[PDB]
Amino acid sequence: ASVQIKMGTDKYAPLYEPKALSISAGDTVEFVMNKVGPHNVIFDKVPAGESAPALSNTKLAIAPGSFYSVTLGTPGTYSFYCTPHRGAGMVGTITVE
Ligand SMILES: [Cu+]
Repeated sequence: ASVQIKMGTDKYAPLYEPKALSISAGDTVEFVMNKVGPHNVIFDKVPAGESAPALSNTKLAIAPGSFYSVTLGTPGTYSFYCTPHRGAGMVGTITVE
């Protein structure tokens, strides 16, 4: 089902929430900015099927509200991270079963 990726916790902690995310081939994964911005989508790498090193948008959306959404299909576990909040420990995952 349609899911969303929140960047930042109510604990002023810059982390991807939910830390883990699962979906099916054909589902969508939204992305909104919680706090401790800015943020952005900087995937780590995905298995054959998709293009992790492509979807990565360096369009640091300063304006808080809701970055954008994107649909997937390629089955497997996708990994990403926050370009800025890289050391802060802001990484997550996305499954497309
Ligand atoms: Cu972040």
